[PDB]
Amino acid sequence: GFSNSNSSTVAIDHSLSLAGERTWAETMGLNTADTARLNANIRYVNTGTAPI
Amino acid sequence: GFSNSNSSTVAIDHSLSLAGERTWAETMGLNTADTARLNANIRYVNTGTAPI
Repeated sequence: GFSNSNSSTVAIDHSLSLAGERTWAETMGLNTADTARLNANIRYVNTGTAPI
Repeated sequence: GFSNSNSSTVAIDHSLSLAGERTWAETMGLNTADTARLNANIRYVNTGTAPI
């Protein structure tokens, strides 16, 4: 048997898409030369004999 | 044999997608003119004879 065939398919598509996104982000910047700041709590004591 | 034919396919799709993402990032900024800061620890010595 010898069979001959020829087809032609014509198509079309429509589409929707609803994309909802919630993004959480956190960042911690630092400078190695200026990491900390200081503060002293100090008093002055006179154990002498004359005031200054 | 002589066969004609004719088809028509009608289709529809619905879809969901749940995309969860965790992103890690790291950054190191630098300025070539201001790379380093200095600090000296020094003392003063008097080997002389009069005070100053």
